[PDB]
Amino acid sequence: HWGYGKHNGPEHWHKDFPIAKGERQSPVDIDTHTAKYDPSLKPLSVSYDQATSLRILNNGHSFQVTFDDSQDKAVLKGGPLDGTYRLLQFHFHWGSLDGQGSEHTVDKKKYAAELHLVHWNTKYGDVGKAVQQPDGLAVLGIFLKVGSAKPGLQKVVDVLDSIKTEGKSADFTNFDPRGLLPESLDYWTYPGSLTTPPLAECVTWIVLKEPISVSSEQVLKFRKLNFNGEGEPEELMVDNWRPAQPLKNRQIKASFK
Ligand SMILES: CCN[C@H]1C[C@@H](C)S(=O)(=O)c2sc(S(N)(=O)=O)cc21
Ligand SMILES: [Zn+2]
Repeated sequence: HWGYGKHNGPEHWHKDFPIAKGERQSPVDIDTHTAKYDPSLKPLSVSYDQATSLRILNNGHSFQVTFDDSQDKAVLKGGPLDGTYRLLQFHFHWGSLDGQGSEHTVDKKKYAAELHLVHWNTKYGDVGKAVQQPDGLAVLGIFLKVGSAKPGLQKVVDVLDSIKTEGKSADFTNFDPRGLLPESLDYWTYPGSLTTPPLAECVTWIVLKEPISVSSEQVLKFRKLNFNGEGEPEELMVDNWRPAQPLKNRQIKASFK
C-alpha cells in the first residue's frame, strides 16, 4: 500500500506508521560543521571475505541482494558498535535525475543514489527480534556520484533486466560486496531508524564520507526498473528515497577531523 507516489508517499506514511513522527527518524542532513569529532570512536571492521550472496529481487520498492546470514560469514564490527553484526542484504535508493536520489544529505547536498548494507546484531538471534531493539541493526550507507564506472557494480547492473517488475527474483551467487566500498572507511554515525515502513527506531547509522563513482550508463539501468508487477501499467522505479527528517535531540559524531 505504501510507496513513493503522490498519494502513498512519505508524507502519508504516518497514518499507518505513527512512529514516522518519532524522535529518532532517518534519514537526516549531516551538517559537517556541527558534527562532533569523537576520538573514542574505533575504526570500522568490515569482514566480507566469506560472504555468500544468494538471490537478487525486485520487491516493488527497490531491488535487493540477499546473503546467507545463518553463520558469521560477513560481519561488521567496531566503529560505534558493540558486538557482531551480520550482513543480511544490500539495496539502493536513487533518483530520476543525477541531482537527487540519496536519502542522507551532506550540507544539504544530495547525491545520485545511496547504497545501504544492512546488518543485524547477532545477540538477538534473528532479524525479526533485532528490529524491536534500539541497537538491533547497523546500516552502512554509501553515496554514489556520477562519474567513472564502478567495475564491482557491473555484475548487478547486468542482471537487472531479469528482475524488471515487482516480485521477480534471480539466482545471484558469488557476488563480492567488497567491490562496492570506497577506499576510505571514515564515517559519521548517529542513532536512527529504518527509512521505509515500518520505520522502526532500531538502527545505528554509519554513513561513509567518501562516495563511490558510478557511470551514467550504470545509474540509467536502475531507472529502467518498474515499481509495478508484470501486466500492470508501467511506472518507472525512480525517486525511491525518503526526505531528511528532523534531527531533534541527537548529535552526529564523526570518526575523522
Ligand atoms: C522494504 C522494507 N525494508 C525494510 C525492512 C527490512 C527489509 S530491513 O532489511 O530491516 C530494512 S533496512 C531498510 S533501510 N532503507 O533503512 O536500510 C529498510 C528495511
Ligand atoms: Zn535503504
